[PDB]
Amino acid sequence: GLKKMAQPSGCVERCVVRVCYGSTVLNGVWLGDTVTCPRHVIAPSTTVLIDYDHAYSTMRLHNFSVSHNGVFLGVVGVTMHGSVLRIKVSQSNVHTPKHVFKTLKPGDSFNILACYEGIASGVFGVNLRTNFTIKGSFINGACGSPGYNVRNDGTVEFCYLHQIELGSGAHVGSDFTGSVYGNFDDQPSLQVESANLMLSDNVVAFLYAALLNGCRWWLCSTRVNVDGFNEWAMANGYTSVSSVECYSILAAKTGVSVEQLLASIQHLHEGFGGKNILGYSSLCDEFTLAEVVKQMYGV
Amino acid sequence: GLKKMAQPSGCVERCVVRVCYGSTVLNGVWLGDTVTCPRHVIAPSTTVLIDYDHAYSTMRLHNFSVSHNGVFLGVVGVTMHGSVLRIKVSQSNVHTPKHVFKTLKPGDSFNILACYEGIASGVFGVNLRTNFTIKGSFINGACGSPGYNVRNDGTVEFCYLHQIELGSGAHVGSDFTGSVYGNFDDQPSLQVESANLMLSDNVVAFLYAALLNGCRWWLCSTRVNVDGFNEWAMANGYTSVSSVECYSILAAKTGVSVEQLLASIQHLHEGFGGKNILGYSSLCDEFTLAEVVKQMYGV
Repeated sequence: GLKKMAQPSGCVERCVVRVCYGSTVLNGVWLGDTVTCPRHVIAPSTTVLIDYDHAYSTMRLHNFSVSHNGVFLGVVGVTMHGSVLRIKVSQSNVHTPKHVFKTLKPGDSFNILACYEGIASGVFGVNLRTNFTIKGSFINGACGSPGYNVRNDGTVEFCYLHQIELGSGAHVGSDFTGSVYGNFDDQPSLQVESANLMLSDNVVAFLYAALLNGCRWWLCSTRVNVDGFNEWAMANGYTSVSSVECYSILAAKTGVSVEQLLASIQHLHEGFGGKNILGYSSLCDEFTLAEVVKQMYGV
Repeated sequence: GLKKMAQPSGCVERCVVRVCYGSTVLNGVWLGDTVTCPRHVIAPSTTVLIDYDHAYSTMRLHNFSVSHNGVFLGVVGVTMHGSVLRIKVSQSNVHTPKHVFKTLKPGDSFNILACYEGIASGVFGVNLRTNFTIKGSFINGACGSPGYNVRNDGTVEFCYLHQIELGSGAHVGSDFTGSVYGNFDDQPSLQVESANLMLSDNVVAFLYAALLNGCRWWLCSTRVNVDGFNEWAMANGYTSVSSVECYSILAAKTGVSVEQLLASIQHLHEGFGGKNILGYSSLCDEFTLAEVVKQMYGV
């Protein structure tokens, strides 16, 4: 059985703080003696385009309020890096987990801790889509909500800070270096993301999951090679498939080659009409290979 | 935007323990000086039916091993209550959150912290279905994984301890008093759950979410009142609708009455052919009213 789940949030909850500048309130991430937050916190209230360079040049440190669970931290310095601020504070977070920073690539799964006024309210797993947006759930004040992964050694990978919701409802964030994923503008605008592709690697992972639940009515007997599929993928709204050698685990447990699943993707590209696969009426690119392996085997 | 989320898990992570008796390992929840865990931990290794009363009478405290984060706790006494043990340990959990114990009813949403060897690995929201089972994702060792809700005042409601997976893959748990949801037996058996009913309260919330996102191709101008809908629901695999006024905030914002959505459910009960509602191709009962209002308005 396949369920989208998040990794536990306790160690990240202990890093979320409330960052306020003037009347503007959002979330920051407190690691060591640095709070990273979206630079939107220093935006003037206006309907015109925001000049962040000018806002930064006119920034006053005393207008900041940074607090963790009601207790205020003293701000020592602030620098701007891309779309984020690094706020130096006089107190290091004693609960800072063993961590790294990691930039996501499309198809990567990670966890969002949705926060408001510095307090986590929900946690959920997401996938970074090919247009570099995620399908999250955020309302006003969620800016700065962190995204993370936890490695097997317990190292927390900090990979996302929520920035904006697009007119389509899709969500845009930055990494901890300040780069906005997909280079969207980190302010109100009419920008429209390009259309998503189906993440073929994940469709392949999903079909392997159905094979392990005895769901194989859709199993094609033919195989297509990667080059053939990738040519078909470009013409039909799918990404290229990365490699065959990753899925040996499920190839050796089914025992179906990925080329058989690639052929099956071509046959199942239109509707199932009207059957289902693991309850889905169309192909699902929600789950990665790592997720499927962890959920069926714990490895 | 609707995303199934879990409430943050950190306060519950600090209560999860590894409980071992002999070779059998599962999870427990340490509150104050008490660990609650499924009684399966004292089950003898055998294929024939387990006599828990006999296993309890032959129990020796020194066969227990209880640890939090690998730190072992001393077992002082044990009592059996239905399908759980209450293990008294020789020190109190300093991180015990303000809490209560609450028995769930069908239709209630709650959060699962999926744990293995006393260590949380995933967190997800679920609904208790009408057949008293949940659709989780668990592999071997998840027994004792806790279910919880966090009230607005921050009180944790402990409501579920994972017990068994039925042959169908459906998941069965107990409350913290030891009563198994749905009266299932807490040992391997051929038992089968009753048919799952569509949770009508959640479907109405879902349709309101669709309307608030501008998806209304499906909206019926017919009205069916609660009594008539509940009759129809008996004949069509749906629960009764519990009330109408609960939705008034959504009824006001959309201009659409609950009775219109009830008629819409009767219209959409077969299928959408082949349109979608918020991406779903059949009626969705995954989201409660409370979830929809919280995720769209913060209330």
